[PDB]
Amino acid sequence: DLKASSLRALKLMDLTTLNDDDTDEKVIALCHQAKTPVGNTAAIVIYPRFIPIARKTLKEQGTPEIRIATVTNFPHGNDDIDIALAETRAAIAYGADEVDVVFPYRALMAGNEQVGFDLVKACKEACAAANVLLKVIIETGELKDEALIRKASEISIKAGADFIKTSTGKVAVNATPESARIMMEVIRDMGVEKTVGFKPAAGVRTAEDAQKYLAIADELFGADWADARHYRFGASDLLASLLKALGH
Repeated sequence: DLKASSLRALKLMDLTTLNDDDTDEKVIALCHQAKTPVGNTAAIVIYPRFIPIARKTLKEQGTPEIRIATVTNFPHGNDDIDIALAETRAAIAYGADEVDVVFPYRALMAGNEQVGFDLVKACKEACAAANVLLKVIIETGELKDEALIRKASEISIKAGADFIKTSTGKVAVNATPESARIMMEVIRDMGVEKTVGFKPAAGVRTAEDAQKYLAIADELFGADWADARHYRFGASDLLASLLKALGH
């Protein structure tokens, strides 16, 4: 089953490079990696400044259907909506297909439930007006407590998140199977599985990991639920493991 799981995970991957030393050449190489011998990843994830050259690279290699995702309010998740919205508008103008925005998780931990709602909603409004999907990163490894993880997921969903995403990859603790279960249970309990996807990020490293995460989705929503609109692997390291499991 591991081989079948690995191809499924590959076709759901948000193949990521988000490094301080990123260059145009590193992003072009990433676009080439996204076109694998066994099929294409769902998307790439890059800083907003690399969207235009990534678009041309994906087009010229014959994979314009690989989506371009990016990050905003990132990685800090500050509570300044004007800044988060301006970055989101810039990402749209660069050409993003998808924006992964960081939820203001420290403000929620400090007792501000409203700002996360208002921030997600403002960014969702800009994205939806551009036919851009909005993922919300809640930073589970900083929230830590299950109740806060549920609360942040719930606020994000009510404010219009198209995906909820565990982590930035820029803190020590990122996706865990337990954090994934909690957030997917929020999707389940709210009844929003048709409109809200799930994205574990930065914690999924091996083909075995990816199978475990997809098993949670299959168990909660049925094996047909986890398609590209409802599940992605945010990963900068996993692709080589999945290709190894597939004999490539």
